[PDB]
Amino acid sequence: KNLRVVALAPTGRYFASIISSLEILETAAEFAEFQGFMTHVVTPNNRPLIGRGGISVQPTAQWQSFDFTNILIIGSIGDPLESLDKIDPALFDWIRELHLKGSKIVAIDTGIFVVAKAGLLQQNKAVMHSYFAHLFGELFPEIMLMTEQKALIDGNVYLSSGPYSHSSVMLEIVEEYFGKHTRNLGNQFLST
Amino acid sequence: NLRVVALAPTGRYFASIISSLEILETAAEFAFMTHVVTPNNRPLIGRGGISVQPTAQWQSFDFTNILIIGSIGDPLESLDKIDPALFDWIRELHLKGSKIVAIDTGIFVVAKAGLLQQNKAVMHSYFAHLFGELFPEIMLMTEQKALIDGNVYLSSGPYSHSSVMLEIVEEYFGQFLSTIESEG
Repeated sequence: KNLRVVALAPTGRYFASIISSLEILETAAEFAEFQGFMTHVVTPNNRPLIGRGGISVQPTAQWQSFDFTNILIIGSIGDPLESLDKIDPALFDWIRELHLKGSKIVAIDTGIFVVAKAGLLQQNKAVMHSYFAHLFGELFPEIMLMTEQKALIDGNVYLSSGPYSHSSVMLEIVEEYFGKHTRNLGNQFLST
Repeated sequence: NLRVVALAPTGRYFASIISSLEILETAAEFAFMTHVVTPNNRPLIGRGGISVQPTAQWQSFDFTNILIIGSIGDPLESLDKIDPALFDWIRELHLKGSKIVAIDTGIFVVAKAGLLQQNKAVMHSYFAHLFGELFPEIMLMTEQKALIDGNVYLSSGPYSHSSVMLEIVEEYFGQFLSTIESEG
């Protein structure tokens, strides 16, 4: 009847992939002619993001208003060495809880460092792109990087390295909720 | 010190403008002033309940090194409603030496502006018919997702524009670059 996506965009330095993921998800919901699909961008302090090219991005929901969601997307944190330790602990608690309650958790780009830190991976295996793979190895040497995959699914946790291509994960989620034809229409839209 | 102006005609499909700026600006840190503008200089209403407020007006720009024209969504709805003055501005910048980078249905904008001197383009197969009806003299290169015609660069995408972006980076600057390229 209704599906909710909450997309946490930790930094305006790298928020495009959050926006592209929502564009793909909503487009597929239109192909499915599904009427109860609701998405929300939220920011870690519920303040505007400062994006590139002199833009300000103002959300209209606070992350604290969401006790439940079907899908949570955790976007880029930019350079984890800069940001990871600065993330509000209450926000880690919120991700941890949503995961415990059964939300799908989709982590893209350095958002993967957030799910690593939070212990969401049941099997302790992950993926990261070459630019940040060394650092991921330094921080999480107990997590095996699957070096020939760009994406990985572990229970309800979906990882997509990107940084900008997240087709396999997004289409997987599309097929789960909307079925094969919608996924295939999605795939055709994406000209993969 | 190099200038990039990025026109984002619709909040329905603007992510690919933003990613293009993130790639370019990030590339330059290893070595841009960039500016997002909207056709009416008002905020875009993007997905997920956000509004995206620009801080420059497109009229303010008399020169740029790169102009990027984003998605216009469904051209059937949007192409006719684009301010004619914006086509003049595109044409003027191009004459003053700007690279003109058209992504996704942004390609209809540059086709209509008359910039495809060699009458070739690229377009997603699902919009190829509409594109042919509007631009019957332009040939579509069915097996290509990107095309360069002089200073005009086309990239269908909708979201992966790595080849055109990296081409441009190489023009200006001669693991990060590999991370971008590997997604092609």
